[PDB]
Amino acid sequence: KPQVTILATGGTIAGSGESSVKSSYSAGAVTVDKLLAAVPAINDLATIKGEQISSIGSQEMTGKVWLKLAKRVNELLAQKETEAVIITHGTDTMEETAFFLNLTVKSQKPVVLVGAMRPGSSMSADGPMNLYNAVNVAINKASTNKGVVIVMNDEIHAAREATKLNTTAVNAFASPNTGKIGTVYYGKVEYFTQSVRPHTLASEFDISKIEELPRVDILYAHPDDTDVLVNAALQAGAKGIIHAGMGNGNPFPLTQNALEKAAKSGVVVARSSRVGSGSTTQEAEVDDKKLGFVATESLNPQKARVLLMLALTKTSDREAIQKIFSTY
Amino acid sequence: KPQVTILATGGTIAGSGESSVKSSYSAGAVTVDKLLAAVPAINDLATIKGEQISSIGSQEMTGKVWLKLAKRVNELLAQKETEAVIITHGTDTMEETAFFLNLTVKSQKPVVLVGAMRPGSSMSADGPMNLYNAVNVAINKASTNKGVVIVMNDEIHAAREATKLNTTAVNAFASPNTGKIGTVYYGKVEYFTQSVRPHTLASEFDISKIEELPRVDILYAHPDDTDVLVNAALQAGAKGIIHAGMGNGNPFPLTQNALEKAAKSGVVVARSSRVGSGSTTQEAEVDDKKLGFVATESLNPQKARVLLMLALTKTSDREAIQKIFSTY
Amino acid sequence: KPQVTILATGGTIAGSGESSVKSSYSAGAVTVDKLLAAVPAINDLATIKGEQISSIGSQEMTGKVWLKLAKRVNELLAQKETEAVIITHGTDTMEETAFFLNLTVKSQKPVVLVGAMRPGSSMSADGPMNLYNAVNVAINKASTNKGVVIVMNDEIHAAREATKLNTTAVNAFASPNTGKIGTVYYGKVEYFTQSVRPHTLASEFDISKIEELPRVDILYAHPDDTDVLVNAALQAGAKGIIHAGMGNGNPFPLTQNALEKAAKSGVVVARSSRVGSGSTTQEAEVDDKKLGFVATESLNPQKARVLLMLALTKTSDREAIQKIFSTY
Amino acid sequence: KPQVTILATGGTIAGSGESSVKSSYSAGAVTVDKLLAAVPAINDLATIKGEQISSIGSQEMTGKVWLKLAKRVNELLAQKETEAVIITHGTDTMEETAFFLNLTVKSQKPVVLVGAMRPGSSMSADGPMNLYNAVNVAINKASTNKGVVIVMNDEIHAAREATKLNTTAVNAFASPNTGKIGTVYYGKVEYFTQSVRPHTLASEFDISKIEELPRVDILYAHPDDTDVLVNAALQAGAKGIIHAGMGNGNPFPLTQNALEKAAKSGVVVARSSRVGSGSTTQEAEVDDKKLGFVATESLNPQKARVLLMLALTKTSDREAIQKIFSTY
Ligand SMILES: N[C@@H](CC(=O)O)C(=O)O
Ligand SMILES: N[C@@H](CC(=O)O)C(=O)O
Ligand SMILES: N[C@@H](CC(=O)O)C(=O)O
Ligand SMILES: N[C@@H](CC(=O)O)C(=O)O
Repeated sequence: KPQVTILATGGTIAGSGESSVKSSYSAGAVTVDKLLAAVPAINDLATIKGEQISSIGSQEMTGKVWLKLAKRVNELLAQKETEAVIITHGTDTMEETAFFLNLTVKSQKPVVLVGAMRPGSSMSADGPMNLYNAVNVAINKASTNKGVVIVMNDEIHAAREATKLNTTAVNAFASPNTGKIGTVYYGKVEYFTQSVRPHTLASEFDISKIEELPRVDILYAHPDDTDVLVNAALQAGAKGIIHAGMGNGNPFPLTQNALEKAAKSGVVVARSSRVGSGSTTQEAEVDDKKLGFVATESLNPQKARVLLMLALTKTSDREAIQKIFSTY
Repeated sequence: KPQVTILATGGTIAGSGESSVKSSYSAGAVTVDKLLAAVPAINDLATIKGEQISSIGSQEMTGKVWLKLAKRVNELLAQKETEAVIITHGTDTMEETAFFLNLTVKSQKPVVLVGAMRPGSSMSADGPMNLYNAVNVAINKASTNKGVVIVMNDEIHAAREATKLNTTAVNAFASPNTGKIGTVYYGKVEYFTQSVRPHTLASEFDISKIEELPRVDILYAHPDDTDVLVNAALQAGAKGIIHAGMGNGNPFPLTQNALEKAAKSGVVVARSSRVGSGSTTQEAEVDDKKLGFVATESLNPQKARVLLMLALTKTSDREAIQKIFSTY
Repeated sequence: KPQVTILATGGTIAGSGESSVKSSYSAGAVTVDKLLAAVPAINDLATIKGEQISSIGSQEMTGKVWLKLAKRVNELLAQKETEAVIITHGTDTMEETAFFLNLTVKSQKPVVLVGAMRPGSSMSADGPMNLYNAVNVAINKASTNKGVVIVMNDEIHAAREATKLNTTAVNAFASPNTGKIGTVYYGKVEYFTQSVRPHTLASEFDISKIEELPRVDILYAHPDDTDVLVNAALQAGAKGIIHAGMGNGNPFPLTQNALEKAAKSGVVVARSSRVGSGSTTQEAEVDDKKLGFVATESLNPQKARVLLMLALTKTSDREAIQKIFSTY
Repeated sequence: KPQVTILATGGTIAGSGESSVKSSYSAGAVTVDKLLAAVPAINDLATIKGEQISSIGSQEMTGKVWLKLAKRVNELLAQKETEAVIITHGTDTMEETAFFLNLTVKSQKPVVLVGAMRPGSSMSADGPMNLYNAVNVAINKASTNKGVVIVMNDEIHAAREATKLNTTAVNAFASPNTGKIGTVYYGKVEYFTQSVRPHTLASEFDISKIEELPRVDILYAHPDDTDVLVNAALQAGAKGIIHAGMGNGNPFPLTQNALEKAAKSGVVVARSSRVGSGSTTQEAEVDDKKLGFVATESLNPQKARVLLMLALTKTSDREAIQKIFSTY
């Protein structure tokens, strides 16, 4: 039987509420051991080792825990005996952790993130099936070299493309610019596409000696916008700013002016969008070259932040960072 | 023939680029008169009066223009001769303008917002058809008392529900929590649903004597989040803050602490979500009553901002504002 | 406590498989009584009476069972003590039964259909939450006069608009031409829109004296299509044919010829589409008036069949049936 | 400049209506030469040769034309000078043609299918931009070995996954089980994923010596279904039947009995679904091995028909055909 390690971080999958029919609960309340005992059929599939990396709601995730988790995954997958890793994780920021790992894990062995939109104490809790299916994906031969994936609601999503697109639904995960790469239905795994953007072994990023990640803020654009948040981010030592712009990455004028100043001072300014999907494109209404900005293209603000944080471990050059957004 | 007024504000619909096959352009470059001449068939449908309210990209919209526009629409619709108003507008913040008008226009006569994702100079420009269809919706008997609507890509969307969900696509408008209320296909108008949330005549808000709207900022949540933007918004005189939270409206703990302080100081803190769709609910992981926050429920951050701005014209009470978010 | 009757028909909600982690199962295997005992919290909400109408997979539904079910619902809702009815039903044809009831139930009291995409024996079975939520929708004051609704996956869908759009997903139900009318999240019910198309009390149809429904066949269009299936449907006594056409209701020429003959012989031919969404429109590429056909507009083939079956209980006139498709 | 051949077959892209503001038109009314002259900017990109293969609405497509087209594409791509082929085609059955070519074209050079939902005579006609973008995709270096693609509405869809999902919308194309593999925005081409199912050079099918394809019918399932259409298809010499079943490929019992007889007589019976998306799976409610049926898995009925037609050129064995549906 293949050997897999499950790394637990917390989340609603390890969550608990007082009533099976009320929505109120606490995430990251249940230990890995207790979680794995709820789904005994996984032991028929693999030899499982569990480990507790953290016990938090993913809304409390930090770069420190990301670094810890990436180093540990890399350690585990370097072992001959370990065929894959599964990470149990809150859904709120699962897309950030997955995207981070997709660019920092140096292996072609599967890494699967899995969560739940309902706590295990809930009626019709989704976690048990999601976990069963994640183990099936982790051990499947076709899961090699697919990059880091999210397995939720019978779907396999590529880390670069995945996002949580709804606040409460069990089907909240989507890949709005592509779609899922595969399915897993009562454990039966099928892939239909793969990412052609570089990941994992092909990624230039390496965090093995990094203790702290660069600071990157995200700003939310709107009419009658301001300059005070740009200024506050600068004052707090931001090395990069993601601007979640109106439509195709458009800023309000006051804000644009403040961002132009930030970019002159050596803070990388990257244009994304608040809309939800599509590319924040070059050569539309904003002259990025003149203003000193990067266009994030087909990402979203929160994943663009992760990519910019990694870019900043190597460079702050505008062109070099544009190339990184145009590659990964 | 019915008489309709077209109020122009600018946008890509009145936009212009150097090449029909390149994506670069300037919004709000074409006058209303020139715009109406591109689509002569509208004169077969109605007697059209055009009026220039502004000439800007909608990313430059301000409350001052919203107020000017709302007062002018109310004036026009009070006239016996005027059957409807159409507003030509940039797509980037069309949803904010429409939502604002939906709560401030005191008439049951149709108000239709229309724009274009491609400028009129482009190959396969969408503006002409969108405008033709908007005039048909404006004059349709079933359009009465539907509230303010957006007409884009052969669809009719309710202002409360509509959002721009894609950066570039002609089909970027959606109503992710409901769906379109009707269709318009080569001028043929059909409605299938209507909003059951109060709007227009049934709205408690009145801006007739308002010259400036309260300041409301929006913050974008993520892992390793900060308190400095909350603090900067407070220091700039924010009367309300929309927090675009992780998943179902969840803040990072440092940020939560700063928001709790903001709310004690008398600044209304309203929880929305960065995810895109769904309700930011009460009684999930965040104890809104204990912390002093409002849950925005089934809105998004930019529309929640508009509602909170209107609410703040008369109250900063947490419970009264919750009731407003739970009603409109 | 409000009194509600649950009418069980079978389906995967009342289904059973040998293993909680295998996809294989039998629908309609579990009695109503056993089903209701799996979700004891419903008794806190209402006084429940259960009844067994049938015990089948919805793929075995027949017009006979529809008639039985509609007469029984009408009987129950005529009682002063009965506040609503819930029907437990297979998901495969739930949209047909719901649409049928939406046009034959003569009450404004709620009628809620509910099912499950996973049997109750499955890990992470959806039925229990779906049922809990359906009871909440049934007793909610705002559910009056909404027409017949489907409650699945925390969503409330209008019967006219709902369809099963995926083979296996718990979120398989959608309303592709509108969207859901409301939500129900751990029992909390909210409506955002309502249908403006006539239903229930406003429907002209009455099945109280009908023992058998007219025969209507559905044909699937494609390139290199044939005339032999039209001819076979005619020979078997079809009173109507739904043609699920290519794109916007387009037939292949051989088939068109056979359909033209059918329509001359007095068999109503109604044009729908195989695509999934949108209106099958008048005055596009097919000259319906010349050929003797009806355009089904914004329905799908299977719901168009139900509507045509009901239309045929009153008339076979082409114009009158066009008007019915243009109204309901 | 790269040399490309444009093969015209007809469709709404080569369509014409009497009015730019009315929906009525005739497809396949405009010659290739006239079509290419509407979009002169394509001559800046490539050296274009046009060729008229047919002049029809795609609803009139036949296997004879498919064969003619496939042989001609293979001929053209065998030429050293020809870098790609673009096929202008009606949208109604573009997905069938693309899928067929995806299994029969023995080259890695790009083949792009393109159409339009509005005729060139219409206001805001989509054809010009779609064609411009198709030429850019055809000449892009990353388009090699992606298989046959559909380019519509700024999107690039894999032939195996694409379908027309709406009757009238310019954005009617989708890939509901995956999503688009790339984008093309004012000619700028980007790929994000690729199919991992075998196509083109890797396909086992060869039609070079085929003059006529096997007959395969499609049936549309519903409640109170019949056996007469199965019987009529058998009597007309069907070699295969696609059954568009209820939910996850479920037949009505009378129909099932007739299909079981068809399969005993040596006619291949393949189970698909009427629902629109998802896999019609093995080992759910239907025992395919016992009954003698194939499960079509993640296709739809019209594409399953194409695959079964190709399969039938060499085998009618149930297990061999299952393996084909489970591979391609
Ligand atoms: N707040 C939770 C939500 C979930 O897991 O569904 C988390 O992200 O940890
Ligand atoms: N920036 C433009 C975008 C558009 O109209 O499509 C505007 O909103 O004015
Ligand atoms: N075949 C089942 C499927 C389900 O209920 O999910 C039925 O419709 O009865
Ligand atoms: N009936 C037309 C529809 C279109 O091209 O849009 C065709 O498929 O040829």
